[PDB]
Amino acid sequence: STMGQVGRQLAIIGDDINRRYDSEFQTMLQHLQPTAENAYEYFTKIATSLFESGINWGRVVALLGFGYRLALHVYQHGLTGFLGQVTRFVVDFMLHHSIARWIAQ
Amino acid sequence: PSSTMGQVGRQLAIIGDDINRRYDSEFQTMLQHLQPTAENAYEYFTKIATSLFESGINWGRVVALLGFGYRLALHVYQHGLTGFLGQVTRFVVDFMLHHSIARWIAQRGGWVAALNL
Repeated sequence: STMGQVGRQLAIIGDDINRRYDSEFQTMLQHLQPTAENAYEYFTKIATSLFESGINWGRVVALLGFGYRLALHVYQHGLTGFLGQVTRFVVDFMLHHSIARWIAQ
Repeated sequence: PSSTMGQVGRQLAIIGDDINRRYDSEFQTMLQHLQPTAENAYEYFTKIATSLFESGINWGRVVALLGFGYRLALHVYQHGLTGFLGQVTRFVVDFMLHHSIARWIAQRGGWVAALNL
């Protein structure tokens, strides 16, 4: 349609902005190393400094893009950690279960 | 510590200023080809947003829509403001030109006398 070309352009635009700065968010997160606790403190402290020097559309989208990469990094970080936390518990609890079973006899 | 946090805010400023200007030429062309207006504005954005997300949704497609909607809002804004400013100045100019003629007519002795002669 007359507006359909805009929808196709926004798709191309959106797909180019989607995965362009992936490498440059990668480096900022790997040089902070955050966690579910200290993720909130980090973003609020950066957003103040980023906007203390100026505010516009891109500085806002760059900040929200960082927070989305930060959120993905922090919560993927704990999902695999809880896998390592549950499987560790069953293995440790089991191992002590087999020992407690043979000592009582 | 605040060491990394000064640099990431300095990096986000460059990153943020790059996405302002990189796609900036690309939006102004789409607004040139819609030519939207106060009444048909929201309808355009709502119907484009549906079509844009009918084919897929992700982070980039969302910020691209909001970036377009903010530029769309400014474009209708900037145009309507100067349009109203242009109409205000036309009214005062018409009033003052009307007022000076009504004065000149009175200086010649009324409308029947000025126009009749």
